[PDB]
Amino acid sequence: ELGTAFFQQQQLPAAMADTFLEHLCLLDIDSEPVAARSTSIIATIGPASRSVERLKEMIKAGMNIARLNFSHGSHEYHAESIANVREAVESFAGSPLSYRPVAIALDTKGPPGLSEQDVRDLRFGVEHGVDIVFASFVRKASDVAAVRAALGPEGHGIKIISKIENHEGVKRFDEILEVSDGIMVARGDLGIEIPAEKVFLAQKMMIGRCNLAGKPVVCATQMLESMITKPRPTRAETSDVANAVLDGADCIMLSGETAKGNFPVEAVKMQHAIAREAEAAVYHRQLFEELRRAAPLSRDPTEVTAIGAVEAAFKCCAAAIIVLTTTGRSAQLLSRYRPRAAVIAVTRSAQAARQVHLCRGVFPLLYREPPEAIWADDVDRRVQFGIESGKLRGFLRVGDLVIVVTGWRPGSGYTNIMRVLSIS
Amino acid sequence: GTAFFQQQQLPAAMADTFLEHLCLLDIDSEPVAARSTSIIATIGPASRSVERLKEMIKAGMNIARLNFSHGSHEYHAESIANVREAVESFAGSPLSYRPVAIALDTKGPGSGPGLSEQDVRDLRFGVEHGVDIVFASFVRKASDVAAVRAALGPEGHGIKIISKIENHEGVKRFDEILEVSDGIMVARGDLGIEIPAEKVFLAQKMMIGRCNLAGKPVVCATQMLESMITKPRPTRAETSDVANAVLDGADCIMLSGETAKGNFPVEAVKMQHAIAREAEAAVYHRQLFEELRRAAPLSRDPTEVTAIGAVEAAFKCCAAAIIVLTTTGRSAQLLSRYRPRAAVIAVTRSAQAARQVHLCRGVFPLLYREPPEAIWADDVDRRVQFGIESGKLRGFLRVGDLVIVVTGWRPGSGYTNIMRVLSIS
Amino acid sequence: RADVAQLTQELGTAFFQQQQLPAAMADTFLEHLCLLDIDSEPVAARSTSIIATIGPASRSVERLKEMIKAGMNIARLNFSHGSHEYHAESIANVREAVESFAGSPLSYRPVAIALDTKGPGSGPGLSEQDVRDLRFGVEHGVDIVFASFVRKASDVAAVRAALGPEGHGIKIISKIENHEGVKRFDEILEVSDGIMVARGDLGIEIPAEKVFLAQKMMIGRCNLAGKPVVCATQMLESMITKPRPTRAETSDVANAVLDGADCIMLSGETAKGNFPVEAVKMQHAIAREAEAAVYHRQLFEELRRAAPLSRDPTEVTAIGAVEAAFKCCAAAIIVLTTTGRSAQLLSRYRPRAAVIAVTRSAQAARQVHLCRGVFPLLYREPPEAIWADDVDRRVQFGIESGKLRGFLRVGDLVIVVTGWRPGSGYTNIMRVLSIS
Amino acid sequence: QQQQLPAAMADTFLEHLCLLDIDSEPVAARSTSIIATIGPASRSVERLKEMIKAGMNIARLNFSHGSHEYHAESIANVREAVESFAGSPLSYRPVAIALDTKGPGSGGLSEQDVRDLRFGVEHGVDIVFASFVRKASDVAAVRAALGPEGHGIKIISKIENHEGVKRFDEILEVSDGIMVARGDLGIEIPAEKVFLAQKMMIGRCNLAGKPVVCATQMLESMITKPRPTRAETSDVANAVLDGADCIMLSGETAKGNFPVEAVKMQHAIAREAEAAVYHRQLFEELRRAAPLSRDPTEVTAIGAVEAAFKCCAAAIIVLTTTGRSAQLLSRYRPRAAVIAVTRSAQAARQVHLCRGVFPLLYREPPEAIWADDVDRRVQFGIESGKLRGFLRVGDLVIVVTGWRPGSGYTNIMRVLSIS
Ligand SMILES: O=C(O)CCNS(=O)(=O)c1cc2c(c(O)c1O)C(=O)c1ccccc1C2=O
Ligand SMILES: O=C(O)CCNS(=O)(=O)c1cc2c(c(O)c1O)C(=O)c1ccccc1C2=O
Ligand SMILES: O=C(O)CCNS(=O)(=O)c1cc2c(c(O)c1O)C(=O)c1ccccc1C2=O
Ligand SMILES: O=P(O)(O)OC[C@H]1O[C@](O)(COP(=O)(O)O)[C@@H](O)[C@@H]1O
Ligand SMILES: O=P(O)(O)OC[C@H]1O[C@](O)(COP(=O)(O)O)[C@@H](O)[C@@H]1O
Ligand SMILES: O=P(O)(O)OC[C@H]1O[C@](O)(COP(=O)(O)O)[C@@H](O)[C@@H]1O
Ligand SMILES: O=P(O)(O)OC[C@H]1O[C@](O)(COP(=O)(O)O)[C@@H](O)[C@@H]1O
Ligand SMILES: O=C([O-])C(=O)[O-]
Ligand SMILES: O=C([O-])C(=O)[O-]
Ligand SMILES: O=C([O-])C(=O)[O-]
Ligand SMILES: O=C([O-])C(=O)[O-]
Ligand SMILES: [K+]
Ligand SMILES: [K+]
Ligand SMILES: [K+]
Ligand SMILES: [K+]
Ligand SMILES: [Mg+2]
Ligand SMILES: [Mg+2]
Ligand SMILES: [Mg+2]
Ligand SMILES: [Mg+2]
Repeated sequence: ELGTAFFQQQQLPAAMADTFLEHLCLLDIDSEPVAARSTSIIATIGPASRSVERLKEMIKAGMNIARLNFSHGSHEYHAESIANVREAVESFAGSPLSYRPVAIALDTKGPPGLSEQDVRDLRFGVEHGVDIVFASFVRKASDVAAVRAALGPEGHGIKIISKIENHEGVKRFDEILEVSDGIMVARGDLGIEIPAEKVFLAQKMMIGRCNLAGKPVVCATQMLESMITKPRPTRAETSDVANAVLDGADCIMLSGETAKGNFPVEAVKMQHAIAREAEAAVYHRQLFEELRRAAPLSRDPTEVTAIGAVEAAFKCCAAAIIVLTTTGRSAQLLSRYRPRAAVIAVTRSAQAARQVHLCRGVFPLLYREPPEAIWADDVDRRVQFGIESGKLRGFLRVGDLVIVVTGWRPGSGYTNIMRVLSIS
Repeated sequence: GTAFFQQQQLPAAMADTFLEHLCLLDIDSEPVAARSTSIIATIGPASRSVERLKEMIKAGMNIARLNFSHGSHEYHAESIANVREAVESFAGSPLSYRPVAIALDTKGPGSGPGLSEQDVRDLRFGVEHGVDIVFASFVRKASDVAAVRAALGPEGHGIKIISKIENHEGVKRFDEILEVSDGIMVARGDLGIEIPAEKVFLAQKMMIGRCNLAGKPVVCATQMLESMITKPRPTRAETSDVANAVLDGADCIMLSGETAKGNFPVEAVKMQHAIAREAEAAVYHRQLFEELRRAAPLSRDPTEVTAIGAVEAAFKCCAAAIIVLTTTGRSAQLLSRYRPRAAVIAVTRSAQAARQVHLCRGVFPLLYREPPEAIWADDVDRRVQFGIESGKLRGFLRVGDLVIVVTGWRPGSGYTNIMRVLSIS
Repeated sequence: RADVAQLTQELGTAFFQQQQLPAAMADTFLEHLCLLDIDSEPVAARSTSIIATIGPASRSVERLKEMIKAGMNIARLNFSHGSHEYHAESIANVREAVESFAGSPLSYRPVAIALDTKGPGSGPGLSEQDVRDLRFGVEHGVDIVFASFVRKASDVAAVRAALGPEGHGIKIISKIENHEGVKRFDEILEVSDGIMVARGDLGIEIPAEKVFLAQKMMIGRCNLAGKPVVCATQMLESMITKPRPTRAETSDVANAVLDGADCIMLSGETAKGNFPVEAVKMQHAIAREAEAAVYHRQLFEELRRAAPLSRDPTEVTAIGAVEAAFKCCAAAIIVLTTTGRSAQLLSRYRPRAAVIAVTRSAQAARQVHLCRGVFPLLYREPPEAIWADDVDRRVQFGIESGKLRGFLRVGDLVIVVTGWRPGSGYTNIMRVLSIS
Repeated sequence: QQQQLPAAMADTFLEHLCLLDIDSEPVAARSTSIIATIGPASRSVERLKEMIKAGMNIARLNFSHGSHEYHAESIANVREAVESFAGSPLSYRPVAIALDTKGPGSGGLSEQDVRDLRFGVEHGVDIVFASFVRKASDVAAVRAALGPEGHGIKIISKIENHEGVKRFDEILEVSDGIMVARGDLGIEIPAEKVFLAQKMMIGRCNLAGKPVVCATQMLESMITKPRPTRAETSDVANAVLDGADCIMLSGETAKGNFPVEAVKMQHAIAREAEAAVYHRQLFEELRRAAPLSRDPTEVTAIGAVEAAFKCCAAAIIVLTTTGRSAQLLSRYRPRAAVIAVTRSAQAARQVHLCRGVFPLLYREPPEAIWADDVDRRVQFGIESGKLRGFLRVGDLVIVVTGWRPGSGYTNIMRVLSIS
């Protein structure tokens, strides 16, 4: 069977509670997290975190997305930081147990509309193959359309994460989210534009609306601020990280902590440690019930398969949901239901593998084998690749149950199958 | 379309509370889904003619009950032959053929402590004549079920045992009886004489709730449409009783004197069909599905895991049906236990499984008669297509509908593990 | 366990095994059903009123005394049959049987008198026979009118006009008997005092298999509105000739109570049947079992969630009193009322505690039988010089009568609902009292 | 539209979060008490007057620092600042005095703690924040050191290590309340686990109906900066959303450059966070988990809170001798302010430990007839309520009183229309 020890770990006694109050009362500091950390860490790359050797330590510590702030530096400076990130990432390609995709995100300087510097920085992003744009001071839907147009003929696959930094962006949130790939709660400017005591309301509202929409949301700025000069964070800082994860954030971010601080690697390690504890403390029973109740009926087979797979994973405490995805969409639709099971996304697209770090609980595996002539064999090889990588990484063991999500024919947009396998 | 959301009590289905769900029930909201609660009709002088049996099958009879408290082995053998003749008269059109189970209802222990010698002989008769189900009278403890199982011998291992709870001891030892039984019958006739009449509804509701929690079939029986033995229309209490048995969660409803000896056997079957269909649409699935999931324990069985995923998927897209391939009926039973609003169309080659799955609410059995294709994946597809073609002919499905298809990874029973979202073309 | 552990130690495990209390503590409706126990005996007084139709089999004073002791709370006179002279004699016999118990005020049981109209027939509105029967009702001091075939709001206005200026106090319960009445339900309920789900005609006017939907919908809407709802016709039909009912009949009575009906009715079962007293006894027995089986945890939660916010102090006091009664497993809620309204507002929240309504109005004492769980006590003493002392005497009358009738025991907690000044409409106080 | 009422009406917690509005202004009085540590930066009578106006409800004296003479002078300055507002009885704000012990250090009750606890009794302190409580016998030792004269002093056990967290239930059982002392807890257990201990202890205290304080580094950067970090405002808001009855300032008020601004910031955040509480789920869960009871004060409290929610009552006015009737109302977390009218100056100060309890110290002449005396204490609550902005003409209030004088007899709830 599973054993009594299994049910004492990852806050499983608190998970079985009948009320949110009882769930809190059952949280246990001795109940150790077992699942892989699912909230991605975005680290801003700057003077303190630029070297290839330092970047290798940040990747090992848990950095999933490298942020380049175009409010500072230059094209030449950021291109060198990007090259160093890619060199550090590819230094682990020799071993399957250490290689991890790392997304590259460009954060714009900001604005009467799209600034000349933003047009040129967005063009630099397309030319350097960036995965994501964190668009500063998005105030309305037309600001997103301008960023989308500036991404030109080659950059339509780049994700646009609109940064909400002022009163107008909060008030026009629904129209901005509708046309964006996701949102960043940019608390630095938000805390100066609106009263500081109201930022938590904007953060919780935007995270809840993004969770309802199934779109990624980033919590940002001053999460571990004191760690710019101190080796350990304050009590308010660790609670801020934990509460951003409990709020429903897909990603958490470090700015000055990694760009200029004295402890960049330790700041990444601290966010990794807290996120893992907070993810186990999520009250999935109410969260899943409310996400299902609020999500409308759907005739899209990817959406229908995703909810069935997440329900199946909860039923058997599945060690993972393995999904085949080319664009990342099938993995994103699983992630929106917040399964406790890790979502292992097997893809041939290097860009999709980097971009899916935006979605909580998605573990990308880039697959490079040549295509099989028999499509069903190519699918089976990718599914077994997900299982063998899962075994190698500690996600899975023989005897475990996994949920497998595929489609009936090749090409993006046909996901319609959920299977229960049993690991051999 | 807007019309879709006005039918089958869908406005009441979207309510946030059970009280508001009741307030939104609409007598003009017509039922669309096929009737999912099976009807058991007791065979007798009123329902023994082969031609009358054909009318009862068309009216909705799913299970024919043989009451061994009346008549000899020669009488029951003739009843079996007549039922089979009426059932097989429709086998020439495989897309519309309806299997009908045959249940043997034992005489019982009488004044004895356990299995009577007449019951031993009747049970052996049942095995020799290939009955599908045994309704075991006056089950008081787990050893009564073991005795019935032993009397069926090695040749009757596939026969379902439905324990009839008819007295105080059976109600008190319910948990141990349900554990070893395939299902239960709330036998209200004797129960209403053995315990105070005003307490029977508590025993009925409790046993139906516990069977629903266990995922095992439960039958509500006796005097449901009693006045229809002599009158063409039932009383207001009788229609209410049928509707409330379905709302309680009964998998099956039964007719005794109404079909065995009365003057309106076909009309009694038609009345139970009409009421059950209305009551099934009035079920508050939002609370029911939530509570069945919450109470059901975690499972490592792939059939169980696939079943809950398929039911969740069916609710998400308002699937017209869940088509499942099954050898023993188990994969269909595990879908049924989650009470989907979507019809569970079970395709099987086992004639016995097709008859027995009528015990599970919402399971529509289709008996597949074609010999196996050389390529197993093609044989599976042909059976799924047979489910689709039968569903289109019977009115379950139309082009454009979404259906959930439940299959397994290898031949043989026990390997269901796949759920697939399919658009009907 | 922790939510009931201290009270289980104080009241004992036997207390928590009775009146379906294990099923009452369940966290889901499914678990509540699984925990229903035929060995869990009902303890509370029967709260769903029984309406018995008075006719040839139940007319004599001696027979009526047996029916009052068996549990009849409302006597129905069907003006579709008999005559003015016949029904006046039945009414006099009912009053004689009722007043035979008036010698002991601390046990006297009021019985309401209801007139059921013949109806409009093939006409579009109020018939001439109904005008005469309604005038008879006012002249004979009837408490309630069961108005046949109500199809729209103007039908109830016509009944109200026919009762004249002297019948303003008479309750109008509109009978819903056809498709139009069901479709125009909301406008009818708005102007009526309550509703009767008259299933006999309803089962002929709409498909028989749809009556349960109309019954459950109308009971739910009346529960939401806080207005009385009666379930009627063929509930124990076979008992017209047999001494025991069918399994569908007991189920029907139990399910009408579980649906939320305030009253249940007997027609031919008491008017002409061989076993009128046994039919009343059977409805009494089933209703007590079914009331205990109600899942109060979900019901109370849903009644609060659906009921809008209120600035009426009687309404605010009523929900606070019902919440307080549930918190301590109160034996009873004693309320002082002039019109019955404060008791009706307590009843709408469906407390498990009996609502003992102390009133000086003989008519209000009879009419409150329409509201589930209201036990009327007619106070006959002249007013004390100091109003606060008069209030206290009335509360003590409720306590002493409660102890004498078996509702209250020493050590019990009772909730007492009173107002801040004399006259109807000023209830605003809730008190927790320990019985000594 | 105000006080996050659109988010309050939501059918799910997720929809409640989606409906939170930065333009929906808080209207209710700030419910979560602020504990400020008094030290070099906040000692003067003039500075203490500004801290009282900014919202300080409890003055903490940390006996790990200073001396008996130093802390006695701080206490005298607190009392002088508090009494400077006594000339207007309808607006006077009581302020509690809390002694935080040095602790056991090496190893039961230290000899320094015995002397400091004696000092506390002699100086009439209201509360003891007992450091490093790891078992029930630590609480008994503190209680014994307070002697027969300190029977009325509240003991709030500070949970600062692994043992205190593991033996939480036995500690809470014998304590008046708890302090989640995150400074030591954050080095005694892994820093990334403190939030689990905080949320668990707050939840268990809420279930028990006993006060819980969130403490340490809440607005840390404000020791040198005029504005806090984004993590610090979030931390204050989340402690209130977690269910904390009190929030605390240590170095921020004891030695920092912006003590008054730190108090103002905690006041501003707490008020916003209290309106963002999802009362629909919270009341339902507290009401479901609170055990059945035959105690009339407990029965009246749930009836009164239910009644207040039904009519959107502006306040629940309660008469209390010890603070207990107000504490039992507070445990159900009403949105309505609990205005507690008491003659006990000590109970008025101590009741700041319970969220949403606004103490009014009654100093009007006694009425000859007890029923009239009760009525004038109720009218005093109404007049103070109107002057402070809690109540207006036309509002509905719930009034909670007892049937006889003396503590322990609360059994009446009344619905009253203002003016
Ligand atoms: O708004 C602010 O002032 C805070 C910005 N927070 S940050 O995005 O993490 C940030 C980014 C950067 C730096 C920071 O110290 C810093 O803190 C640099 O010194 C720097 C120097 C030269 C080239 C590039 C960088 C650079 O990219
Ligand atoms: O027709 C219907 O659907 C209603 C019948 N159900 S009843 O209202 O209870 C009912 C009422 C009555 C009778 C009934 O047999 C009867 O059954 C009488 O014989 C009778 C005889 C003489 C005077 C008066 C009555 C009299 O009032
Ligand atoms: O970090 C800790 O270990 C706790 C310190 N946080 S505190 O309790 O608020 C605190 C308290 C005090 C001081 C602080 O600077 C301080 O910060 C003093 O300078 C001081 C000087 C002279 C007499 C008394 C005090 C005095 O009481
Ligand atoms: O998430 P996406 O981008 O829609 O991709 C999902 C697709 O992946 C598959 O599972 C496998 O497709 P490929 O063989 O083309 O990679 C498809 O059946 C399904 O449509
Ligand atoms: O419900 P059961 O009895 O377990 O049968 C389900 C079985 O039916 C199938 O779908 C088809 O099997 P067969 O081809 O042997 O009929 C299997 O893959 C699966 O194991
Ligand atoms: O339920 P009703 O009709 O409003 O009557 C309640 C009234 O009864 C009382 O309790 C007593 O009033 P009386 O003294 O006039 O009988 C009033 O204080 C209260 O307003
Ligand atoms: O909250 P506590 O300490 O029990 O005090 C409540 C007490 O206060 C009162 O309302 C007023 O009593 P006093 O007149 O003695 O102040 C009592 O009736 C009640 O018992
Ligand atoms: O731009 C940002 O990241 C901010 O303002 O927090
Ligand atoms: O045997 C039966 O069916 C009964 O007693 O109801
Ligand atoms: O009128 C009635 O009572 C009926 O039709 O049921
Ligand atoms: O003593 C304290 O307050 C601490 O350690 O946080
Ligand atoms: K920027
Ligand atoms: K039999
Ligand atoms: K009539
Ligand atoms: K200290
Ligand atoms: Mg910014
Ligand atoms: Mg029998
Ligand atoms: Mg009629
Ligand atoms: Mg400490």
